[PDB]
Amino acid sequence: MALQFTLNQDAPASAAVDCIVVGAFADKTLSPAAQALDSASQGRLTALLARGDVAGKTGSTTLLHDLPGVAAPRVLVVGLGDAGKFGVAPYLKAIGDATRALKTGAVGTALLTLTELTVKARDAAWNIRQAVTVSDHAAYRYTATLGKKKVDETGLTTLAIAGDDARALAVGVATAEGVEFARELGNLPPNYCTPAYLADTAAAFAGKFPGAEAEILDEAQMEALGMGSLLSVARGSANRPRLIVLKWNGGGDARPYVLVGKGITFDTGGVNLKTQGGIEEMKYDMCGGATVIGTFVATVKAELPINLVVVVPAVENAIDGNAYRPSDVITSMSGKTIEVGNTDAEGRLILCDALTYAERFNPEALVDVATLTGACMVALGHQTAGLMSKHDDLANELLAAGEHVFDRAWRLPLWDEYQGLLDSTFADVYNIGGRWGGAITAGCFLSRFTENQRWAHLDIAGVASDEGKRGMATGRPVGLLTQWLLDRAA
Amino acid sequence: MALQFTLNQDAPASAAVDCIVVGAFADKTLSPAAQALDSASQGRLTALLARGDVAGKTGSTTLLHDLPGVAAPRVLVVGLGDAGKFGVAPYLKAIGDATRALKTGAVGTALLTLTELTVKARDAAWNIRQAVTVSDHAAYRYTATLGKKKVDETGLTTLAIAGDDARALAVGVATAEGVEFARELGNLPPNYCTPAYLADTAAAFAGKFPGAEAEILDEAQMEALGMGSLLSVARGSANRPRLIVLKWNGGGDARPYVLVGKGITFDTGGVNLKTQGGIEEMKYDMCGGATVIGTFVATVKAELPINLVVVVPAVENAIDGNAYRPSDVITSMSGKTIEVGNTDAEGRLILCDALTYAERFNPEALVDVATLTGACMVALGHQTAGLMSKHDDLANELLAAGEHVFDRAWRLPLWDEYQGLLDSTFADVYNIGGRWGGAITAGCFLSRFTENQRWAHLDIAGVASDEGKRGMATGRPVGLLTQWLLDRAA
Amino acid sequence: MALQFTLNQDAPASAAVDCIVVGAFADKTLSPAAQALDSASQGRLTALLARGDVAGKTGSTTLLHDLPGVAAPRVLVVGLGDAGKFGVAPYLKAIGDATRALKTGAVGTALLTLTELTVKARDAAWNIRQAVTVSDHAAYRYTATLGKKKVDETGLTTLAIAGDDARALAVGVATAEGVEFARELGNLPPNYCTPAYLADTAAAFAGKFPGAEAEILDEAQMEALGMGSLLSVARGSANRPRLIVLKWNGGGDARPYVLVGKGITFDTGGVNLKTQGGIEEMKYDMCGGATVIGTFVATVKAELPINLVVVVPAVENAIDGNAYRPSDVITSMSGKTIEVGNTDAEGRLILCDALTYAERFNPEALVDVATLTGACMVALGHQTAGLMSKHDDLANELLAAGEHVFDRAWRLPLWDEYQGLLDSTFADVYNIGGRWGGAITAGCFLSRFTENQRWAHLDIAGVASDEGKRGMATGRPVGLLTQWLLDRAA
Amino acid sequence: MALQFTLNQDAPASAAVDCIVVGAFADKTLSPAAQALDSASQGRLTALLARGDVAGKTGSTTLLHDLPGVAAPRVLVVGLGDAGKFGVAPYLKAIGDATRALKTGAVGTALLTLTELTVKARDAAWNIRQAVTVSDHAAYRYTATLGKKKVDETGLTTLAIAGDDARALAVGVATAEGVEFARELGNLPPNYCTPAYLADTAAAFAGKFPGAEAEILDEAQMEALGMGSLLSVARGSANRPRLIVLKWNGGGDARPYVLVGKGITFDTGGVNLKTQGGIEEMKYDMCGGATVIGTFVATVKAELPINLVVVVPAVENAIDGNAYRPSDVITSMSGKTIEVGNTDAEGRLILCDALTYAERFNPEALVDVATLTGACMVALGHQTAGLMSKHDDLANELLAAGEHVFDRAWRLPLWDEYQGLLDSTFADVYNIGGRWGGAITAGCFLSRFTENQRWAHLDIAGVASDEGKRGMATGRPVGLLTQWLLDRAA
Ligand SMILES: [Ca+2]
Ligand SMILES: [Zn+2]
Ligand SMILES: [Zn+2]
Ligand SMILES: [Zn+2]
Ligand SMILES: [Zn+2]
Ligand SMILES: [Zn+2]
Ligand SMILES: [Zn+2]
Ligand SMILES: [Zn+2]
Ligand SMILES: [Zn+2]
Repeated sequence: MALQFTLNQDAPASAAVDCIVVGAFADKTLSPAAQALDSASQGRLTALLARGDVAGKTGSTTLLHDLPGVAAPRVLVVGLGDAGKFGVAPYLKAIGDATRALKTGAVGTALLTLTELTVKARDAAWNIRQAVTVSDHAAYRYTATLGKKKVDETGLTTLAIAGDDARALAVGVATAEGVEFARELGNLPPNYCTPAYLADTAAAFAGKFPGAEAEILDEAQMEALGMGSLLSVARGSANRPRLIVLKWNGGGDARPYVLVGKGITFDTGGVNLKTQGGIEEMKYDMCGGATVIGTFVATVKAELPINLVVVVPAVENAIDGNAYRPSDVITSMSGKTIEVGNTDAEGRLILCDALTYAERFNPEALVDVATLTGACMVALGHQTAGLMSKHDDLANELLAAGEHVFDRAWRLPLWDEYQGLLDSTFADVYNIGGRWGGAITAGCFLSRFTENQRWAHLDIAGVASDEGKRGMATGRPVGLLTQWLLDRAA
Repeated sequence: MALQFTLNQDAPASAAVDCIVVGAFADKTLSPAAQALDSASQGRLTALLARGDVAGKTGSTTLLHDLPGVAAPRVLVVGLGDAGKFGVAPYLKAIGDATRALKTGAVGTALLTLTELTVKARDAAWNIRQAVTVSDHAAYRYTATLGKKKVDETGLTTLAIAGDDARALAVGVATAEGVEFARELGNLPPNYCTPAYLADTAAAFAGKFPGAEAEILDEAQMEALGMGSLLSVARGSANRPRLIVLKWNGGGDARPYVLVGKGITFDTGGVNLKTQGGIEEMKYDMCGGATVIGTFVATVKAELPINLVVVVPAVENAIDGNAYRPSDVITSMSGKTIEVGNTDAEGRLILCDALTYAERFNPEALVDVATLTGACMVALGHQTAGLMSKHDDLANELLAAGEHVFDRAWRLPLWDEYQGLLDSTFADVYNIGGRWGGAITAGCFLSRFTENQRWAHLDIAGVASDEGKRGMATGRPVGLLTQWLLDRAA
Repeated sequence: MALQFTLNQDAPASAAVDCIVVGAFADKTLSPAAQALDSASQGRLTALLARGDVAGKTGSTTLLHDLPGVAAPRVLVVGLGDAGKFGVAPYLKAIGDATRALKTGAVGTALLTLTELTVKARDAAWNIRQAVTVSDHAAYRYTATLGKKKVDETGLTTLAIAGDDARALAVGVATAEGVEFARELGNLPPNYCTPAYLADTAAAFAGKFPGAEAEILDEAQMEALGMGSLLSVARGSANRPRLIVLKWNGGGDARPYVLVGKGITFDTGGVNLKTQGGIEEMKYDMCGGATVIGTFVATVKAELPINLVVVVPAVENAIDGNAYRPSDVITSMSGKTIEVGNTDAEGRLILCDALTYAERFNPEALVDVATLTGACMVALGHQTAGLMSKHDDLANELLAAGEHVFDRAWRLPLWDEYQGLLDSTFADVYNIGGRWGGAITAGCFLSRFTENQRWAHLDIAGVASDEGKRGMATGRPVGLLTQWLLDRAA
Repeated sequence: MALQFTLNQDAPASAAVDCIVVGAFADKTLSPAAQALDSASQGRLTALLARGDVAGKTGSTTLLHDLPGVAAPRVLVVGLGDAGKFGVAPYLKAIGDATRALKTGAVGTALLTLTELTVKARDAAWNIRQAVTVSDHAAYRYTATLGKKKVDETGLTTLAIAGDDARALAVGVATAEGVEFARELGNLPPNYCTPAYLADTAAAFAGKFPGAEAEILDEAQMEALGMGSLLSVARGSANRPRLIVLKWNGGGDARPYVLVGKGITFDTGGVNLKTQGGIEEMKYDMCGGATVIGTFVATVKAELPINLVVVVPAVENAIDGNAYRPSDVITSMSGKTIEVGNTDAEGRLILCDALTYAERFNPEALVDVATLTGACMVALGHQTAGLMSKHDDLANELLAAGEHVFDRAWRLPLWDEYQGLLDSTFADVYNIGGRWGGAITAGCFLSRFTENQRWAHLDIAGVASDEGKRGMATGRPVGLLTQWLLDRAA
């Protein structure tokens, strides 16, 4: 992991760490712990606020050396913005600002005092869990496939969190591990993160934890199950597919929560080749997979007293002399025939089969997570995931979770009047809907396969990764899904 | 108006009209009026139902000639689908079917008995209102700019509506007149429907009704008001702009409802010329204007007890040697400067000045209606309007209205984390937000100008007209808007 | 005219000119005049044929200096190909070869003996006519808008044509003057060849010849005639339009032949701007006009005994703040309204009013000539003009003409089952028919306006000019057209 | 100017300013002034260096508060990189870093000691000049067309520069004023920076300085001079063109240096409209003009002993119903006719007339500066200007200048075997050379007009501005140009 975390009950002026992180608002008001430091230093902070050397606005950090009265030789004061605007987002931002300021340089250990602040509509435990997740996220560094490049080794390695809720720290660490796991898999280049590598990785995790389990299916096994839709998409690739099935037995004999994630390890588009631009971003097209796996890792580490099953169709969509074609009609596991209007709308073609397969687990709730559509990105941007369901209660449960940890989704409708967009002359249903309403129509396609299920669909195409060669997997929506499971476990 | 309407309370078998319109369900059960006719004819309908000659599935009709016992020489039986699934949609589809079946041919007068059928969660008044709007909508024929083309003379002219609520009929007739007005304006070629013409049509209507009032501004007048954003869009075109302001004073003393409709009479895209297809559909880019004007017409003819102001900026966005250019920084009426990233995002540039304008009226609710974004089409389809607001109560008022009359909208978020996409180095604000979230950031742009207002935004790009050379303006969202105002008048 | 012509009946060996032009075939056999020269030189040609110095294959020439016995200091021997395969094409290619070989250099005067060669299915008159047109065509040099560029002064100025039909020479010379006129007009940059200039050039020619007459209309005059389709195209451009009407009264009392030529002097595409390449070739979009004017010139100079009217709508199709826009509905002269699906299908919109106009002349045959469609190029290539008509007899008259002079056309059907592609909801007719059949539906469009007429349409888009920055106007189809009129005068 | 400058010779520890700026290297060694401060503070810096709190790697800074012994309450230590690798680039990056670090916040006055550091192959004068230009460059904030947007008030206003060459400071300050002028002009939106405005700004500057002179020509005047190429570009736009001619007579009797800057104030591409992206960056297409004007400002304020003439054709290239069209043949001032292959290759068409114009001044060197070609960007990047000339000595003068001040250029060949690419059938010259060699053939085009001249061409398309909505005009190549003129004044 990027950082290690402890809890800490010291007086801020006595803490034996390389640096104390405190806060100041835009009107120059000091966070409580900042006040303790101001006292110990006999008004040195107030003197610097007065002089305008310590800024309180959003994004400001100021690093001060050897305040008198303070055991730690450093104090970082982070701006918290306008006090009357303080809440969830300023708090998360403030915490990320602190870590980004300490990421490189002389500070190995710091004390995060910001957890003491009231965040409206949130408790002390939440303040701790978010301290861990946000600061761990901000310290992430990818190195798996550097060869000769040396990276910087200095800076923050351990963060002491002001507080004493051990359980909250533990759930925050477990979450951060899930997040990191998902971002590593997302980030790995497609020639390393193949379907085989993803299944092995997930299995080697399962196998270290008493009560976690993995079952990996291969193409022969999937053929025997009738997963013909999934197999059409996979056929072109020299990298052969896997069905990754992960179980956590924390809920005794209760029915399980079932997550189904799209694990297209790379998407060329197939014969409908991606020629418009951004084909390089397509290692992120397994983030639904990475993300439900990350959630499994968090759930298992936090020992959540629930039953969780995670299903990930791990498939590569390659162009090839034996690749499926547009206008092909393929037989899904459910027996429905699908007409492939476009081979690059193949996520839903591996998901439909996994969702059918998941019926065997008798899900309490069934939620698929997928980088499905450019349409959703047009609809909601990188900011927010698309959510679709025919069950209001489930939809609201997932919305509430996203809102709670600020990893937001927004519902889109599955109105009947959208359904005829998927009409076909040659098969039961057409896999695409036309120029308009594509996020919704992909959802409608999925829903053909989930009629007897309490089901929801997260389109995560915008939230899962950033654009450009410097962009990374964000780890979203591991935040939302882990919180959803915490809610189910409470 | 394409049809005449009357209420009619005659017994079905005695009605003296050219055709009686009755219903049958997919399971062979007959509407009450169908029964009366069956019984008057001593089981002829039941006989034709058995043999299979009268279908009751959705979208089917049967024209029967000279049933013994029935004064009307014809009976039209409309299929109602599974009695199980009856409700809003099947009801409306049936009215439309009935009119389509009679539109051309021997029938002039017909009695519509279908209003008798119970629609779950809708009253008798709604059955009547909807019977008039859907019939009239289906009867529409465009003729304004045909020349030598002989058009079809036969068919439905008068529809008697079974029932006995004269206020319901009057309101339906008022709404349908509004819808028709909006559709005629949207349908007219842009060489006829210039900004000047759109201003005259509306003023002329306003001048015929006591309590209604019109004021038309020209460019000198808008110059004097400082509407520099609006005038920048307008500059390149030979068809000079107008500001159309309509007032209805049916609410005495009360703060008014204010509708602001986008009246781009044609959109070349300007210097950012539309080169990628669809340019020929930009005669519908004034449908924002067409439909708030329609709603005005409906409010006036229905004599609703409210104050209603309707502001329509009317501008043609033309490419020319004096066209505003991308990277220009234009001064809006509010004094905010706008960097023009793209001349084709010009709707919002005429609305933002109209919105500032509209503030003079101290509105109870401020609602803009615009064919704003391709993004909203990708998001919501032709099916559903995009709705945006910072006031939940106002948003819910509009959603419930559209939902009542099946002229639907869906909310999209206006969260802060989207605002940054509108940053500018050379002006207060950039007029476009980049590739993703296009409908939202357009909504965000508008919000810069309505911060003090109880305001909502309706992106009507998908909903306002149909694609291709035979698609016409829909009249949407006059239905939503008028039902919204009816709720305020209740 | 680039060359001077005379008939010449001198014996080859005595002709006092700078070069005698003779033929040899691929099998070494000599043209009759070649023989005379061989014999005058006591077997020098035969000696140079044996050694292989005189090739007789297609496209080869040999310049020989000072053959004993021959008054002319030079002999040019042109290759004629296999005597087996001799005919129209090899004959013409040989004349062209001879001129190309002499175009630059020491030769001023030459005797062309090649006219002696028998061309299967062609008379001696055709050999002579063709010797003048092909030579002159090959001699053309464009100079009008060069400035500082020094041009090459040496080379052929005068061609003596072996033979003794003075009417044949006079007709060839007349045709070549017409061809040259058409090529100069087509070649001129569109800033020089505006509609105004094209009108003046033609009027000026008409005014020099008794029995010839010109009338030029301006926009007020066309306004008054109701040519609202034509004027809609014209509106956007600063170079104001003209209607050029030329009359030749060589047929006394008879109904006239009427040619209608498309005179688009430049085509930006208008609001439907040409963005996809080739815009720089739209100076050739008046070649319809150039070539009917050429044919006029030929008819007059040849003094053909027929009445000939030539109508040229002259319009620049410009993009501007007052340009007609797509979806406009414009009123044509015939009273039919036209929906403008695309401003770049504007040729037919100027022709359709010119065609209605032309009805006043009560024509014997009404033929339009236009660079109408890319579709026709895809259909027929640069090689061959598209021909369309509802009158077989007229179609055959034009095919036979083009076939006689190797200026070829090919018929395309105008069947009814194509007419539906031009439907419109907002007007009597839509101006474009969609993706397929583009040349046909353009032909169909025009036919709406010529129903009472013995009419044909010639799409000359491929045939009228050559691609790329050194390709020029061909002069085609002046050859076809003039031969057609010669047949009517016979 | 964004900052005030003074020389300052105070001992570092006694300087009464808000912040002293010192350097440390990646290996922990301290700049001389850093040492003085360390020593005044009895080893505080050395202590903070050991603990790792003061980084010396490239791009790092550290703000230290109230070091005992130092009058200034703050010390900023700037990282200098490996002492091994120190030189031009690390020196400049360090000055920029220092200003960026102080731009916003509590510091108003600071002493820049960094000028003390030896830069291999550069004198003390260059250290000072560069300290002023890089600091001022980094301090720039654009504000001209902000409206309601509140901007950040705190931060650096005055920079004291350690050292004692007042001529060096004065020249730096002069250059920075020129750079700023050029950047303001480039940055201004094209609706403010019209050709008229650009002419007034320059004339107004010229009129404030004795020995400086401005003359502005309008279209009638350019008409009279026969600048028909320039005026063809200009025709379509409502913003009428200007010829700006600035003279500085600091060299008495001598032949002048003449700079010709391309002043396209916006470029739509014209009829060859920019449809393929980037159109919004064409406000930078007058940077050729902006930067020769900047250089003028620098030459005048620095009072260089040379004659300097600066000619700027100022033209907006607009699409309109009177826009020149592709295939037009236009008559240049030199009398050469030009075939317009593409209206978007219009820069060279305004320069070629300005160049002919410029011949009146009998120049010692004639240098054009233009944002000419995308080709040059493909060739050289944003990093480096394309340089072209037929005179090696002049080329070397400019390369050495750019190399001295790190405002770099690179030569591209103007060989004859490239000239043929500009052939034309309809004019003396074609204005574009096809797909390859685009920067070279543009250079070749210009050369047709400067054959009698000691002339060079600088393609500044990559170098003049930064990409995207927050990229600004760089000011480049004012640095190169001014250093070039300094070398001529030496
Ligand atoms: Ca104009
Ligand atoms: Zn795909
Ligand atoms: Zn995919
Ligand atoms: Zn637009
Ligand atoms: Zn618009
Ligand atoms: Zn065209
Ligand atoms: Zn044309
Ligand atoms: Zn250009
Ligand atoms: Zn340019």
